[PDB]
Amino acid sequence: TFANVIAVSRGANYTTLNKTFDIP
Amino acid sequence: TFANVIAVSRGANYTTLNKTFDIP
Ligand SMILES: *[C@@H]1O[C@H](CO)[C@@H](O)[C@H](O)[C@H]1NC(C)=O
Ligand SMILES: *[C@@H]1O[C@H](CO)[C@@H](O)[C@H](O)[C@H]1NC(C)=O
Repeated sequence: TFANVIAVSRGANYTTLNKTFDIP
Repeated sequence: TFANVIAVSRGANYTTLNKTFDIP
């Protein structure tokens, strides 16, 4: 959800979805 | 002031002003 995750830059080895987030 | 607070998402039970912040 929004206000459950934080919007950041990348880091060491994040996991790619090859999608877009459902969070509006 | 700007650079005195942090712009975030919500959290558990923040306080509503029903106004807008004076911070430009
Ligand atoms: C995501 O897309 C990239 C680019 O095509 C691909 O190399 C990678 O394997 C994909 N990863 C997953 C988990 O689908
Ligand atoms: C803020 O506005 C909401 C929506 O009208 C209202 O339910 C709430 O009581 C108000 N809170 C304060 C502190 O004015």
